[PDB]
Formats: sequence, C-alpha cells, structure tokens
Amino acid sequence: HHHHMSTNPPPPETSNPNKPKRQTNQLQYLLRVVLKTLWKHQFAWPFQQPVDAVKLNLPDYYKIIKTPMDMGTIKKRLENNYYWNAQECIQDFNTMFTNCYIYNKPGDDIVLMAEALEKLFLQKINELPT
Ligand SMILES: O=C(/C=C/c1ccc(O)cc1)c1ccc(O)cc1O
Ligand code: NA
Ligand code: NA
Repeated sequence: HHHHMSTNPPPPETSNPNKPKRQTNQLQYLLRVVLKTLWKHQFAWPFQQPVDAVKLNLPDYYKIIKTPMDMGTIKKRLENNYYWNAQECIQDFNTMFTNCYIYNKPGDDIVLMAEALEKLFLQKINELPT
C-alpha cells in the first residue's frame, strides 16, 4: 500500500452561485477591520490557508477535523461576497479556532497562537456597525 499516501481533502468552497449572498456594513467591517488586522498578526501564519496535512506531516488532521476552516477561506469568502450575514462569517472564525483546540492540546504553540488571535477577534467584534 505504498501508493496510498496521505492526501488533503478539497478545500472549503469560496463561491457558490446558488447560495444567497449579501453585502452588509457588518460584513464589510469583518473584512476591512477584523480579518485584515488579524491577518497582519505575528501568529496569523498557521491560519492563513487550509491546513495542508501532507506538507505539515499531520496525516491524522482530517481524520479528526471534519469541518475545516481558515482565514484564507474566510478572506476569499468575504471578498467574493459569499456570506448572507455577519453571523455566518463569525461562525467560520469560531469553527477555525475550535478546530485548532480540538486537534491540539492546551499549551501547544499552535494553541497559544489560536488563543491570542481569538481574544483579539473577540475584541474586534465586540463592536460591529449598526
Ligand atoms: O503549523 C502546524 C499546525 C497548524 C495548525 C493550524 C490549524 C489547526 O486547526 C491545527 C494546526 C504545525 C503542526 C505540526 C508541526 O510539526 C509543524 C507545524 O507547523
Ligand atoms: Na484538543
Ligand atoms: Na469593533
């Protein structure tokens, strides 16, 4: 079974022509302010693209994580006006952080990074437009 090597699943979709979409002030804020400041963080790098289980040598990642999400996927979704409301985008951020905590253990370097971005994310969404 040497040909059976670890592979990544297809990444989450960033467009869907049959999904209803909207452009709200809150969604514009989520891209302009929330994502674009998190994106510039020193700890942002592990979350700027889907977990590449092949490259990072984590063949068990997608055996554990069944609803993957990352800021690269969120950024593309926000830029593509993929979302209907802010809650949908916020749920994607929540999913990204929770996956990191599920897959890893408290105190891991990746977890300490996720906790730091999560606290900044909650700070930034504390006040949304309207
Ligand atoms: O970068 C890593 C993991 C990132 C990550 C991102 C999101 C998650 O939900 C879980 C892990 C990583 C993991 C193991 C390793 O040896 C070297 C590495 O660089
Ligand atoms: Na865990
Ligand atoms: Na705010």
